[PDB]
Amino acid sequence: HMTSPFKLPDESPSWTEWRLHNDETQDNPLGFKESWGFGKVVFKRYLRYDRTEASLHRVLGSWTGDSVNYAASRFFGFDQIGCTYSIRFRGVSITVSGGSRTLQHLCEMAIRSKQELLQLAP
Amino acid sequence: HMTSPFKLPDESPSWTEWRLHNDETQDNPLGFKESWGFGKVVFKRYLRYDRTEASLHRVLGSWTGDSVNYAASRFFGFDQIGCTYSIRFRGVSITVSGGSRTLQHLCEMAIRSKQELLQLAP
RNA sequence: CCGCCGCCGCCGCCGCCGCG
RNA sequence: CCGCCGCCGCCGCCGCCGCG
Repeated sequence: HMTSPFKLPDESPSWTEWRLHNDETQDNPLGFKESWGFGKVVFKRYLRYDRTEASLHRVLGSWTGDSVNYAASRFFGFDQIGCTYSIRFRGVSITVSGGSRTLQHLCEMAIRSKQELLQLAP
Repeated sequence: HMTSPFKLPDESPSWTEWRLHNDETQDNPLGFKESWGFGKVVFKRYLRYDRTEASLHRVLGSWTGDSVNYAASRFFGFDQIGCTYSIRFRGVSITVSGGSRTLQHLCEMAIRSKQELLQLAP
């Protein structure tokens, strides 16, 4: 059991939920997808998000610089490894990537990117 | 001559400039690299940037939503095409990508990303 | 970390596929 | 646009290469 960078569990919808949602509403998805990759290993989350302030606060807590550092440092060696954060919401994907020496900075840009994309004007 | 999305010309350093700069100083590069891709076509810029407010203002002008739309629309067909903005500065790369229907939104996230990365704390 | 070359592994986008 | 499958083309990151 690899140690995840995430602090909240996955919330991917079932096929039937997604169909039901589709019938009743995408610029109004159930939520967004995000991932963190360290070398060859990728951890992924689908998280529900409804464009409210409470919901934004909840999903911004899915990972921290500390949680990312803990998970990522399991994979660090003599060489630097590639680290990548990606997020997709409403047709737009943002990826923030670089080497493990730069991880703190990557996390700073990743969290700013997530915040901006989740708040992008309707 | 394809029409560029950029409003400022490329400023890539020569091999000798870069060596000279290296001898006299990277978290202090000569500048940053950015690119816009529409389907198979990629336009690139190296731009000098010295972490001042005047310099930030100058390089934020290298493209606009209008200039991107003009260049990109040359390539639009019945299907949507993939559009991608990338920027690299001080070891961190950000890419903002999606389909041509979402281009306006891509440009909004791209310009916010560029601003944040170019201002990321020393 | 200026440009280019190819080689490795991973990732993202677009379009398509055919399953659940 | 939930998950998965492969197919297309482009892109980004890490490491390596060998030129300028």
